[PDB]
Amino acid sequence: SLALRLVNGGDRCQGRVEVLYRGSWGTVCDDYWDTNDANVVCRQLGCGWATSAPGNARFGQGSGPIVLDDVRCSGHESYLWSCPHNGWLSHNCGHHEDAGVICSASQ
Repeated sequence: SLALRLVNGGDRCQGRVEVLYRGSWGTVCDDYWDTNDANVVCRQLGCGWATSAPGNARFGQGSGPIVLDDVRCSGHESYLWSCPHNGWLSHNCGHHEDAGVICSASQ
């Protein structure tokens, strides 16, 4: 029921990262967003390994809440929200900072 998808990306394996928290799809700030974070996302979606982790709303801007920020994944986590971060709904971003991924399974 805590879910994740990629949107405005062209296939399911690349897009803006969004997370279903408490009935709402919300976004992820790009502040420490790297390919370790994007691997956790790609692995958790079954899209494999990450080819990049673009910041600056490269797949546009969400209009939900911003649900995660300062994500600092070791790389071995199952789910993005199990990584270290500043806690649910704690962020210092706007949606222009929304984080995205491209995965291997993207065409």
